[PDB]
Amino acid sequence: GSHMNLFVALYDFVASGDNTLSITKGEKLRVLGYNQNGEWSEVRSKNGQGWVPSNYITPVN
Repeated sequence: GSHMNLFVALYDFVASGDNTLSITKGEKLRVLGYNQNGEWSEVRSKNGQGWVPSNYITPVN
């Protein structure tokens, strides 16, 4: 991606395809970028790369 911000998962999200990424509350993330309306975020966690809903994550200060 482009930006260095740390993000963290606010809620558990379970994937439903091989392009979505399961995340658990409190998990550290990097945001690579966004989908066409910003409502999905492409992220990396320790467990891999894939898409998660944007409202399930938040930047950390």
